[PDB]
Amino acid sequence: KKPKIITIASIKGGVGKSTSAIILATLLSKNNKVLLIDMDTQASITSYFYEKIEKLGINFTKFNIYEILKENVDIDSTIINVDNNLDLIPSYLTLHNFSEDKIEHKDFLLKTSLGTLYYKYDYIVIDTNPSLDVTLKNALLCSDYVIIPMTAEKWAVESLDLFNFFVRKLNLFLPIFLIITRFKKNRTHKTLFEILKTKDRFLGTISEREDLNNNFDLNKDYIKEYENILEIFLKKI
Amino acid sequence: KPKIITIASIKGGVGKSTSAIILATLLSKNNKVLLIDMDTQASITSYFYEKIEKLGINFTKFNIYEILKENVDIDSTIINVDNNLDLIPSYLTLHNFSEDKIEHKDFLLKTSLGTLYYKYDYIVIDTNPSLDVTLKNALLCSDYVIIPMTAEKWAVESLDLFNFFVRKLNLFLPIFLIITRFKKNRTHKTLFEILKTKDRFLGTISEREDLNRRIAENNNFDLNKDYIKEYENILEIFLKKI
Ligand SMILES: Nc1ncnc2c1ncn2[C@@H]1O[C@H](COP(=O)(O)OP(=O)(O)NP(=O)(O)O)[C@@H](O)[C@H]1O
Ligand SMILES: Nc1ncnc2c1ncn2[C@@H]1O[C@H](COP(=O)(O)OP(=O)(O)NP(=O)(O)O)[C@@H](O)[C@H]1O
Ligand SMILES: [Li+]
Ligand SMILES: [Li+]
Repeated sequence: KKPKIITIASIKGGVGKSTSAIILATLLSKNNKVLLIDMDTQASITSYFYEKIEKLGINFTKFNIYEILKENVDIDSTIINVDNNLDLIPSYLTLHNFSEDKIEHKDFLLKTSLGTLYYKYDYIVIDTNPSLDVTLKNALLCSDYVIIPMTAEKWAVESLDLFNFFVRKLNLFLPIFLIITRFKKNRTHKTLFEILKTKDRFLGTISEREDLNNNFDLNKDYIKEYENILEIFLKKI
Repeated sequence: KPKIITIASIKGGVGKSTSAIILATLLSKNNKVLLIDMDTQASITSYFYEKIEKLGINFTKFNIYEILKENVDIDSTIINVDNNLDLIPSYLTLHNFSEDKIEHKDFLLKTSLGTLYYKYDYIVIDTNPSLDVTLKNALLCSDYVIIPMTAEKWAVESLDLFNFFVRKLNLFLPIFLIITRFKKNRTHKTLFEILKTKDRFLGTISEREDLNRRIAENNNFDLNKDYIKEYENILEIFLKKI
């Protein structure tokens, strides 16, 4: 009946933000039509699907998220059927210029463009830069929910507070959910789990697994962890 | 004067911080060196965090962001982390810098370094993988740029995009190139053949398991194994070219 738009965000890189975006989107696509938007200048998601993009002959140096934001192409012509029930808007390195571009109403470009999107998805999942920048603002201003992958490091609580402060400044009342990634059984992960596990939007934990880098998934032990996380998330919204 | 080197790249995970640490450490053998951690990831800061904690530094008040906000003086943020090596630490509040509205925002680090009493032979600045106002602050007071590159797709295009960004700054900074995480395969040969002809190419760093382990979490001292020799060759070629 309406698209549910989930931003995956984290101010620290290497916390499984992009990995969680791919796997949650893929799990959702089992019974839903899902759109991935790769708004990360690293373009991790895009290059995970690059072999598929190549076999289809997509010209993503012309049709990508940055050119949507610059209003040079329409969003309809950028969408790539990369997997079962899964579409992608690819990222491209020119996106690096977005932060310095001078544009009117720059914060609302993604929201405006999504208002001109003919195709209809059950879920839209947005990967973001590990930064509190105008790109994150574009994702947040059209989102319904946020999922933040966290690791049990020093400044983990402080980093979550800084993100909360950034969303407040946007005058937004977004449910913000928490995942603990790279989970190991030791004191450092117990302290963060003990803090996080009390919060109503804590979804669960992902264990550090070597087997989980552009190969298909086989529903192993780490996929089950994401499956439990997704089930809890769906019960809370 | 101090010679001021920015380490930059627009792809993350290319050994940017690792190269900043190891080059600053090598230089510190015969020089007084200042490391400035201007990366919101704070990789350099948390590589030295055990030393910082033993000294009891309150770097949530004295850090690179509070310098840029003109809330603390640069002299009081400096931490002696190793032999002949000083550090200005990064702290997570630096994330707000990109959204702060400030006059002459591009020149805050340059102005700040003009008020620095201490005198260094070399200053080495670690940066975010981003074409943002933070990167501009580093470039506008640097003498040289070192870019670590990997054999990824679009690496040439990414270098062309970086050079265009430096050019728009009305800057004529010598830009040097390192190929990092080098493995023996076709993809790395293609980039090597492209880069090795360029005039400020410095050489290559091989991907090594023991170098991952020493900085990954062990926060370990270096032992001058084969990858340290690779960095030593890169530094010597660099020093002969400036
Ligand atoms: N639970 C995990 N188990 C094993 N490896 C992991 C796990 N989470 C992340 N990684 C690895 O961590 C690295 C970083 O990927 P990832 O963290 O997903 O990027 P990111 O944090 O989202 N930053 P970005 O790529 O800009 O979106 C990759 O090598 C992943 O394979
Ligand atoms: N040559 C190498 N051999 C082995 N591991 C490496 C090598 N270069 C980098 N790494 C590892 O790659 C990871 C990230 O390296 P890093 O120096 O942070 O790149 P960077 O992302 O460009 N700099 P930064 O963003 O500030 O952390 C670390 O775990 C390093 O140990
Ligand atoms: Li398909
Ligand atoms: Li489809």
